[PDB]
Amino acid sequence: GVEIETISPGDGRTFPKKGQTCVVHYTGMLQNGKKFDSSRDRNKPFKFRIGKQEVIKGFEEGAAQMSLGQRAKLTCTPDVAYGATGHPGVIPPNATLIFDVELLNLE
Repeated sequence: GVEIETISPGDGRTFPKKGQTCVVHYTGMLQNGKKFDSSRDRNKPFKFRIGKQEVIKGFEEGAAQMSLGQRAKLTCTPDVAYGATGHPGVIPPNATLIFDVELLNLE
């Protein structure tokens, strides 16, 4: 389950498609918890493509549901990111995930 809560500005029309490499300034957040990940810190804005299952399932569906210049607000369920396993030391099992996502892409 991906729930988009959009900070408006941008275009609203340029949607990501297959075979397109897109550029995202992400910033993670734990529900009732601190930060755990940020692309703003390294300033390397995480170039990745669509449809190769490189990212987790919750981040993948919210990427296509944005457009150029926009700023969404993800809410990833535990069963789509890590909630059974949990990433060791970084993500606990049965975790609900929040992401500050900006789509400033190409292609």
